[PDB]
Amino acid sequence: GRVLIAGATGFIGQFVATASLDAHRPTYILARFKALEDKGAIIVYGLINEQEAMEKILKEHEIDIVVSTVGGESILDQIALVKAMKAVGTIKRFLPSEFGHDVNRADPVEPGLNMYREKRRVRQLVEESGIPFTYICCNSIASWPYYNNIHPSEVLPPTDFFQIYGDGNVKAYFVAGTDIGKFTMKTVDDVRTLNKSVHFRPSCNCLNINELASVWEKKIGRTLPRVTVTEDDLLAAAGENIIPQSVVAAFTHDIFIKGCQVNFSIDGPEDVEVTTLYPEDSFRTVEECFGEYIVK
Ligand SMILES: NC(=O)c1ccc[n+]([C@@H]2O[C@H](COP(=O)([O-])OP(=O)(O)OC[C@H]3O[C@@H](n4cnc5c(N)ncnc54)[C@H](OP(=O)(O)O)[C@@H]3O)[C@@H](O)[C@H]2O)c1
Ligand SMILES: Oc1cc(O)c2c(c1)O[C@H](c1ccc(O)c(O)c1)[C@@H](O)C2
Repeated sequence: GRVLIAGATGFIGQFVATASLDAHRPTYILARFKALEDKGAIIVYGLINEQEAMEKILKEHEIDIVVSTVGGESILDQIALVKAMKAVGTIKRFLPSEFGHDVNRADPVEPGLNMYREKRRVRQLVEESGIPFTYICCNSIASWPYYNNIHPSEVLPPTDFFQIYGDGNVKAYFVAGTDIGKFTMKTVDDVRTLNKSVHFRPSCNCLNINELASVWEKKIGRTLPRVTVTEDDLLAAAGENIIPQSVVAAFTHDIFIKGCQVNFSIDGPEDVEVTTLYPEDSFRTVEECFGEYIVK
């Protein structure tokens, strides 16, 4: 079961590539590294928007599983990759660059809406093309959710005051990067994830923004002022159409005002949830992730 990962030097990719190697899977990583190579990765060169070159790669390296983690500005570059997988005809599982919310249920404002249009466009190509697929809807990476930052976990949470979105009482789910990686790779050849959406709903990590603030306060041993950032504030940031800041603002609204991660049931047959798939296999808690920062 050989795995090809596009986007392995990206923020999500690094965790997915590291996890794959840790699980002892043959892992090829597409290059436009050192740590990944020292752990066993085989680097192969190409871009996912070049159909004929991807066909060559999938054929030559006998690739079984393809995982794409390209960024929000490269979503449509996956069109060529899909056409290439359809042509070689041998792919056992494709995971497109999802790694967030359920794009078919959520309804963020613009310019968030348009990234989801692109993601839905890929999904429909995947399915009409007959590629077997798994969609990873892993909710929010465990960070302080800054309203205009695409990689928020790369920044330390606040040490002056908290900007609390709305009432600060809408739940979201937070998952460590290492857990996104680990559980993503368990799904790629699981019979139960074939042609499914996989939702990450770790119940201990279901927290609102106020609760998150208190977890950080308890780490810093000190309280901060809390101020309100309103729905209008966020929609005005979204309305500015500055890419990718306004996109993240759209998503923050969807998450912490409209409650998109938690407002639907996963009880239907096309939806599965990670903790029920992989029981007695604990997620890292937000307390524990925030502990990581407290080593600055
Ligand atoms: N839920 C969350 O908290 C969360 C947060 C972050 C992102 N996400 C989602 O995760 C997914 C990954 O985003 P990201 O932020 O990790 O992206 P990123 O950090 O921008 O990394 C994207 C990776 O894809 C590569 N790539 C882009 N175009 C390529 C192409 N045409 N050919 C081959 N490789 C290419 C890039 O390599 P180069 O550097 O060489 O261009 C880079 O390594 C996105 O769909 C995003 O919506 C979710
Ligand atoms: O569905 C989602 C949910 C999220 O929380 C996020 C998503 C997508 O993607 C966002 C994003 C937007 C533009 C980008 O270029 C990118 O790499 C990531 C990310 O910052 C946070």
